[PDB]
Amino acid sequence: ATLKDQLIYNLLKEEQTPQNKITVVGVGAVGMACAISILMKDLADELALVDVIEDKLKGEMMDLQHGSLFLRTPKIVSGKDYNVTANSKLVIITAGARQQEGESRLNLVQRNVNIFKFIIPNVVKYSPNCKLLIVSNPVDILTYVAWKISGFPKNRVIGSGCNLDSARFRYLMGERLGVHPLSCHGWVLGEHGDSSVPVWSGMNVAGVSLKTLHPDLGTDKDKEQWKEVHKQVVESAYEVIKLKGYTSWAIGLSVADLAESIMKNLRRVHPVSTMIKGLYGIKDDVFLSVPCILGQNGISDLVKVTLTSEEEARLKKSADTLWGIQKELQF
Amino acid sequence: ATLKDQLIYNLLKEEQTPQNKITVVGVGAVGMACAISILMKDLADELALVDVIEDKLKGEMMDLQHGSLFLRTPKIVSGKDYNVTANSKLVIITAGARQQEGESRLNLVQRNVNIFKFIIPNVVKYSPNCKLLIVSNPVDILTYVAWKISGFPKNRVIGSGCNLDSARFRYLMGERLGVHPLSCHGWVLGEHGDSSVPVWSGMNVAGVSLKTLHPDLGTDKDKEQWKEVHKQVVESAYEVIKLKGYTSWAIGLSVADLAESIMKNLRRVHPVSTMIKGLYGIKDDVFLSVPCILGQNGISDLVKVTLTSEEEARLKKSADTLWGIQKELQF
Amino acid sequence: ATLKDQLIYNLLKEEQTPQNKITVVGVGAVGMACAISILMKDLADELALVDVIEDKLKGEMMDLQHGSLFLRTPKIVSGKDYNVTANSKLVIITAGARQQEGESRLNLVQRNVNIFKFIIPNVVKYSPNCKLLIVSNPVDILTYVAWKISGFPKNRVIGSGCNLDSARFRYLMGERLGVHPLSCHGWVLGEHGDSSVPVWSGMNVAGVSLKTLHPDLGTDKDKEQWKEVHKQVVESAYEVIKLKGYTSWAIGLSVADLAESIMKNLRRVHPVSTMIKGLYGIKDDVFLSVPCILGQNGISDLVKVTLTSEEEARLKKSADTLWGIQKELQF
Amino acid sequence: ATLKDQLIYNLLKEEQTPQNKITVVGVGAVGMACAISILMKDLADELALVDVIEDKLKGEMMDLQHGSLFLRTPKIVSGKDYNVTANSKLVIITAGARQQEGESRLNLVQRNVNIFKFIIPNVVKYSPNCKLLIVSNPVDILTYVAWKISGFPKNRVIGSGCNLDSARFRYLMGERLGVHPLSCHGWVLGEHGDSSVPVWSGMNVAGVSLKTLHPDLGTDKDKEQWKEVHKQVVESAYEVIKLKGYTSWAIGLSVADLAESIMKNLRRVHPVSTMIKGLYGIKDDVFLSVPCILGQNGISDLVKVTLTSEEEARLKKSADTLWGIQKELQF
Ligand SMILES: NC(=O)C1=CN([C@@H]2O[C@H](COP(=O)(O)OP(=O)(O)OC[C@H]3O[C@@H](n4cnc5c(N)ncnc54)[C@H](O)[C@@H]3O)[C@@H](O)[C@H]2O)C=CC1
Ligand SMILES: NC(=O)C1=CN([C@@H]2O[C@H](COP(=O)(O)OP(=O)(O)OC[C@H]3O[C@@H](n4cnc5c(N)ncnc54)[C@H](O)[C@@H]3O)[C@@H](O)[C@H]2O)C=CC1
Ligand SMILES: NC(=O)C1=CN([C@@H]2O[C@H](COP(=O)(O)OP(=O)(O)OC[C@H]3O[C@@H](n4cnc5c(N)ncnc54)[C@H](O)[C@@H]3O)[C@@H](O)[C@H]2O)C=CC1
Ligand SMILES: NC[C@H]1O[C@H](O[C@H]2[C@H](O)[C@@H](O[C@H]3O[C@H](CO)[C@@H](O)[C@H](N)[C@H]3O)[C@H](N)C[C@@H]2N)[C@H](O)[C@@H](O)[C@@H]1O
Ligand SMILES: O=C([O-])C(=O)[O-]
Ligand SMILES: O=C([O-])C(=O)[O-]
Ligand SMILES: O=C([O-])C(=O)[O-]
Ligand SMILES: O=C([O-])C(=O)[O-]
Repeated sequence: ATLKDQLIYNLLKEEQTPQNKITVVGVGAVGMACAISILMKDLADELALVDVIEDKLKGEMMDLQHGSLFLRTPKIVSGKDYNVTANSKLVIITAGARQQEGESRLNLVQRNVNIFKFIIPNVVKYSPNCKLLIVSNPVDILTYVAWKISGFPKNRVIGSGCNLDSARFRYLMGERLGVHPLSCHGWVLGEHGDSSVPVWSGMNVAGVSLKTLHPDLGTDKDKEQWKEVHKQVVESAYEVIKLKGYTSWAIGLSVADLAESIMKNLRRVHPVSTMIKGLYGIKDDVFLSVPCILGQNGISDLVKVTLTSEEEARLKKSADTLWGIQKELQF
Repeated sequence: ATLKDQLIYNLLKEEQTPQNKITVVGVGAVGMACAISILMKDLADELALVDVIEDKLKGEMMDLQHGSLFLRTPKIVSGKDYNVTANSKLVIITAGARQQEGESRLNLVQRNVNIFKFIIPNVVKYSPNCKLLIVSNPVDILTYVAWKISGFPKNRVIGSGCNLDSARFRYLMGERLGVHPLSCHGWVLGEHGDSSVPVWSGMNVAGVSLKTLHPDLGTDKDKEQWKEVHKQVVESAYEVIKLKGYTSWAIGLSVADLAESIMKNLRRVHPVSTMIKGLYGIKDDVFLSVPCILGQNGISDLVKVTLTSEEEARLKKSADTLWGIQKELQF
Repeated sequence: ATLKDQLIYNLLKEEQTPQNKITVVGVGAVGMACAISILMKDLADELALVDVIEDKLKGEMMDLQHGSLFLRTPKIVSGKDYNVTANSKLVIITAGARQQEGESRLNLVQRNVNIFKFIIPNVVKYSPNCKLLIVSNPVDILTYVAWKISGFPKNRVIGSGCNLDSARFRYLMGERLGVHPLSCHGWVLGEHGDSSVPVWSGMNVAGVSLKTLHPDLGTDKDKEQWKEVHKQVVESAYEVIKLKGYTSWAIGLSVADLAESIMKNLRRVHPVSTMIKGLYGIKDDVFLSVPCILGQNGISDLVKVTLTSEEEARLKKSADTLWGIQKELQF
Repeated sequence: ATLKDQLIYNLLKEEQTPQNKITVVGVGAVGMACAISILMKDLADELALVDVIEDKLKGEMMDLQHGSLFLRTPKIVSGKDYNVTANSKLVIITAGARQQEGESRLNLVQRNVNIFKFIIPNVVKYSPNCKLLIVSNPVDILTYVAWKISGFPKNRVIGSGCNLDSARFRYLMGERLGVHPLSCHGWVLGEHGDSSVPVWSGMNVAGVSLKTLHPDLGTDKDKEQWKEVHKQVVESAYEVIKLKGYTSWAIGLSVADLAESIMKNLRRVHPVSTMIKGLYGIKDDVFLSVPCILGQNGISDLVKVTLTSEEEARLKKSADTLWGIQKELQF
């Protein structure tokens, strides 16, 4: 008999449907950072990777598998064919178009739409019950696009949104105050990147509102120029890109944190991009970041942050601009 | 008063006295895989990064800092100047050229010896009591080089060695038997390279020797071709490099594994590059992998594996190859 | 409008079942050590507790719940009624009388069988697909009883068995060798109790056979008296009982280690109580520890350990001692 | 000659002085819950236990040691003599009388002062540079006593304080709001006991002030009776004590949480017992919980909370009750 049969007496065969499966789509730097972060937090019992680039895909799989001894995720698989993603609880999309010399925000989004029209139906075919976490940029528009193509109810389509923006805000807040980011509390909401909104009113340490100690916080009337902290959040991605080519590590950690809440049904509150029609005067099918309760069903609830009229008008303006673009798309 | 002063009453102005500081030298694929692995395993209270490409360096540091919210490593610093590395307990050298598709690690040696002549004096200046963990290829030769340039005693100069080769081996064993790598035991010793030695006599599950069950194990007349598993270990780096252009994740996890044992004083046994003059008839200052006890003072002890005379010969043959290259180097 | 209404907007009313639910029956010393160990290892999304002592049950539940902020298991419940236990993946049984100073574990059979006749049918009614993990003593006999009462197939009824004895053995081996127990390999099989069998032939560090180095190992005229190491393993519970009254922490951790393999489908090998009819000359339905591959379907496979004729005779003796007790049961 | 020497070739004899040693004094329910929580969080490379009852102490030590295989804390030691405590970074004092069912923690003062008169000088003799973490009740008063007796600067004498009371408060908040405690922020300050102070004005989810949404929050006329939540917090220990005899798991986890900030130098904010003379109108050497930044040097800073004058008067009353007792004590 074979060595294996001499060593091992089998009791039964027949596998079970995978219980805690995560899929990552796109094995570029962002996707791989999400993968390694997920593996190191033991969030999945199986991890599938999918991309069109067959060699890199396989290479990344192999390199992760070679580290199996040091992990507690016993099945890692990959393939260009989406059958490898079947029965995933959570599917993380990082795939997208790359920008060139110019050219047009509309053009850029349209090329992602085209890429999504292939990816999204493939994902829903094999994991009809999954939650979709959209990480690709521009994330708020692309969460809309994934929602539209999947036909998934809004609770199961989530955009990473201002999750990383807020964690960046808390880091920079921590640097200034000499306090770990965990104990610095602060929310950046609305549209990811340029037009995000720093909610100065919720900024606190140990429940002490920075705005109470310092009423002019964040305005042009404060000597400490905390507005600069929000600018840095907006600008920090551009600087990292300029310096190393791209962002990856912070997005990976940020995403694993969302995955943790989802996979473990924690019901923690995260700033993620969600369909906000009917909130803040918004009447269009648009996704923006507000604080959401994350769990086994995706977004079960959201928190209604009291915004000033200025803050509401910023979110409304963002919604208008996003809808302006989405209205012109074809799928 | 500044907002910070209104919020926070200072009791003491502390010092910058890190207790468990790790420095990673070189922030390419391998360096950053080592860094994220370390960060996600809470092995350090301070992470220092060093490189000669300053924009890359700053960008990688910033990207890690933006994830501080999701970490428990409160200080992450970097710089081209080695003063940021001061008082490191562990310094991990990942700097230098890497093998391209189809290229031997031994072909990297002149390029990387030059960069070790720059790096090593600068690390010893600012962390004279650190342990050196050498990752750059050819890792065995460069462990000797680091040992020689540093003037450190041999216990504090450790090459990542065959910790990875043995991990890969156990993964492949695992795939063949349907058993998790944790419960598959087997050792690859010698060069981290083409002349590595698979110790067939030591391979086991639950302490039952595979060689005893299957006397033709790893031989030519092996119908099951277990020699192909070791071949696959040998070829694994090249296969991953052919597919994705480099290896990173598996070595990142191997290095973290080694770091864990050192920083937590675990006294686990790892196959790491060490000075083996006096064993197996070797009488030159050759470094290569044999199982070592790893802890707070680096390698405290060597395990003496019972090798066959063929295995012992392989190891000697490998030793003489490495000494052939090292003898011509000057410092 | 309630505070909750004003603060939170609800999308999803329904609540899907818990995906990774564990139940611990018996909230005495062992039950709670299992509980805390499992909670700190993030192995469950829901933890259910059962006991016949209502006060103590509720008190223990509340004490854990108060620590929720520091855990990642969002639902902790209890009741004397087994409806709280429904849809459990894993049900760990720790209820029953414990041996006092000097008392054999086997002296507990009549008392703990009678308790099992009430507990097991209730567990099965509410979690028909669960894996049963038996900890109550005598654990080997009670696993047999749990198998017979439940009507479950043998793969899904596991006794904690010699996972603990083996951990103790490796600790003691470690203390003697100056090596972490992780790197010391030695197996103790058969009864979790006085007739346990140390497999000397399999003891190793880095795959090097201690027995081969030391032919007297485990013999009476061994100058180093290694039989004393196995003696200490046999005696360990008795010593701990006489010092603090009972054992809890170590079994807590051993149980969590088993639950980890089961809940995460790791396919690691553990010596656990299982039906070994048909090996080592055993013709009856004896349960005792042999190495088993442990995963999502419980015990999927047994490792056939190659015992010396003395080792096998001791193991056969162990099976005879156990069947002698089993043989006269009523349920 | 020995098996050990045939197996292992030694390089170094020198060793000793762990980097991250923690001592727990008192191995009753609280001490051992701290111990297991600390071990499972890998906060220490050595753990020392002390108690006056020698058999109990050895039994608890041995039980933990038997689980060594499952932990990454390679040295666990105990003794009645404080020499085993030498060189601790952190010493946790749990030894003392515990309150009976109908009993104030403040009724324990004389008994536990007596105990600290013996314990503290012995602790400081062997670890003059440790941080003291006081858990024994009444924790605030005994933190003052520890500070007085030891001669340590106030930054290095820390009471577990309201870290637990706040966790309970957040758990109960989470239950009412359908949200994980991590995302529910509310602070209970002052005495770890009956005069604790709920900071209604700082309570929030995602930076949204609950008091502004619901102005009667915390008042008598509140239709939702939120004041009942703080009543539950005050009564929680007595309720748990009535049900199971004592509290252990939540304080263990809370203490582990404090230990993690200290040992890893995180500079997170925690409500812990410290000397609050000079603030909130308090002019005496009272120790009470306020939010403090915890790190490598203990309490490096404290956060001044902008209490409402109603909230401030309650804290002042807590200060007055505690001073009434403090001022009578004999050294
Ligand atoms: N021991 C092992 O098993 C493995 C070793 N390696 C080796 O690790 C090394 C690095 O590989 P990668 O990170 O993929 O290469 P990489 O090109 O991505 O990064 C190398 C880094 O070293 C830096 N560097 C060069 N000279 C330097 C100096 N004087 N001081 C500081 N930094 C300097 C470069 O600027 C670059 O950032 C290679 O030699 C590779 O073969 C890679 C995988 C596994
Ligand atoms: N397999 C192993 O290695 C180990 C086994 N043990 C065994 O574990 C068992 C438990 O020991 P401890 O927790 O120390 O005892 P304990 O007396 O502290 O707790 C046992 C609990 O089981 C409960 N119980 C009794 N009848 C019950 C029923 N019909 N349904 C539900 N709960 C019931 C009791 O109310 C009690 O709370 C004993 O048989 C002991 O000998 C203990 C240590 C290690
Ligand atoms: N701060 C907090 O939130 C909490 C505080 N506690 C308090 O912690 C203390 C311990 O409670 P348990 O552990 O439940 O009590 P316990 O009775 O289980 O343990 C007390 C231990 O202290 C030891 N001890 C007594 N005098 C000693 C001395 N002179 N030297 C060394 N050891 C000595 C005893 O031998 C005993 O093992 C009590 O004061 C209790 O009220 C308890 C829960 C929470
Ligand atoms: N035939 C199958 C399908 O294959 C592609 O799907 C892939 C995307 O193309 C990838 O993204 C690409 O975008 C760049 C634009 O510059 C390209 O150059 C480059 N090759 C890629 O990186 C993305 N990461 C993964 C995704 N699975 C097409 O989109 C799709 O229409 C077509 O039906
Ligand atoms: O979206 C991004 O790439 C980012 O913010 O890092
Ligand atoms: O050294 C290498 O490149 C490897 O083995 O991954
Ligand atoms: O069975 C027991 O009590 C033990 O071994 O701890
Ligand atoms: O102090 C106590 O006993 C408590 O609150 O658990």
